[PDB]
Amino acid sequence: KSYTTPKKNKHKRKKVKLAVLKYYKVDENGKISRLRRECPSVFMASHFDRHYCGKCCLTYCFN
RNA sequence: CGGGAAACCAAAGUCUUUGGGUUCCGGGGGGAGUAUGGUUGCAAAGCUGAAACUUAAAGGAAUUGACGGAAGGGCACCACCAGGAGUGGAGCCUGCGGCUUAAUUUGACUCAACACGGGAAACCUCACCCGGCCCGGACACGGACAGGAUUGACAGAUUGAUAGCUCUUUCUCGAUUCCGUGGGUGGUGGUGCAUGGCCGUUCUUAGUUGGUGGAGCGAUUUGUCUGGUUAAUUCCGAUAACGAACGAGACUCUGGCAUGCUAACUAGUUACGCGACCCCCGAGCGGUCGGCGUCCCCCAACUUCUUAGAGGGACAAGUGGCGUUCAGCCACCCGAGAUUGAGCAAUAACAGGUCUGUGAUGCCCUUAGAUGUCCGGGGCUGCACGCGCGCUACACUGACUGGCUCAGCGUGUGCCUACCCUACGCCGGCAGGCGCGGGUAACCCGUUGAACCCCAUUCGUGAUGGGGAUCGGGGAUUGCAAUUAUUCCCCAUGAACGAGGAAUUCCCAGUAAGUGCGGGUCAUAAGCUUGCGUUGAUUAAGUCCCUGCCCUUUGUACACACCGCCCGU
Repeated sequence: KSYTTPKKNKHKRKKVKLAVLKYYKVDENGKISRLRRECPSVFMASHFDRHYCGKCCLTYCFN
């Protein structure tokens, strides 16, 4: 069992959508512009070099 | 008569209902019959004789226990005698302390610990030491709750691991998350000296209470005994006790044997029909005979063996001795001659073990840098040592090799869960492997065709081939992982040990003792333990000599009770 004081941390990588962050662009009515790669089926954009989803979980790794 | 604390007393009586006359003398215990003073004494010493201080009890009689190197009866191989096999001595496997280590986790200490916690731990179990995830933190009190919290997932460094642990941030369950206060659920964390329950032991002997009655003021006592008798406070008796309950015994299971009974293709059948099949396989030309490793349907005969239901049977009954001639004992034809072995088990207890079996639990510890849980690798097994249960031998009644033939309890597959028992054919020396055909079982394993033992060869008193430790190389198995070698096989090294000091345990009949086989632990499996069967004695029919036990009589300055108390430089 874990008996020792030194772990140096243990916490959650807290996530927020409370911040101001645009996922599409502010265009005229009837036309929406996508800043990053997002699918109709909606979060597949590059993280830093890979793609992964929450509702689909299809890992893109060479495109 | 009557006194007295009572043991006792014709005085220790005539004592609160006290007064016959008179002498000496004591006021809690110790310091003390000490110091000093007086006095007698040849000397030893005698007579008279304080206080300071210290202490809560000293002290008498009886009552129950405990105890006795105290007597009287009696029982027990956790006792001895007569013996047998053993331990201690040597190799080793497991438990203990000490040493050691991050940790080598802990309980247990004469029987009543030390092969015990089914404690044979690779992980797991793991409670120990080194690291890493999680909140399975109920609910409510306030916030965060609309650019709306908070899930989590490979980026790449990092970590040990491809734990988005983190760093880093991109995705969602979206108000079930998230932060402080309140309540800790949780815990193999501490106290078995707070407990429950369950066990062990005192204690495997025969002992234990109360109702009414009698005695003592009383604690207590009698009933529970003078005596004989039995395994037994089991009886007959005796009797200021009577009538009853517990323990014993009685009861349950087990072994015996019942040529009688209802029964059996999942048992025997086995006797038979010889309904067939086979070998001249032999006396036998041959049949009948002997055999079958065989083959049958039930329209054979049943139940001796196989199984298990009711039965049945043994009860000091028959006879003879011994006895207060009651309880009973000894011997003998009969036959299971009352006799197999256990289970069960009272009164009062122990600061006997267990909080490490439990959602059984009080209190304390702790609860997020967790004493909760999960994961990784280790450790519980480490070596100058001493210990306690055990297997192996030290050999010739033996070992190596071949033939030979016989057993009984059980056990065995899909369960909240992961693998059972194994015939039979081939491959492989073997350890093992591959198709496979049975079993949830009187069905196939398995007619369980086990071992020492029975009959032959080799070895030749020699550390020899007895012995099988240690070490190297190899070959397979179960598993997420075998290295500090899980097991098993093969070659090979071939040590300690020449029957074991002081001590000490177990046993009296299919018991000791030898050999083998099941169950348990068990994915891998026993040198351990719980059971089964086979081979089969010598030495006893007794005593208190030792360690101990029950009852009675006596003794005590003991009462957490001889592991007691207690005396002086």
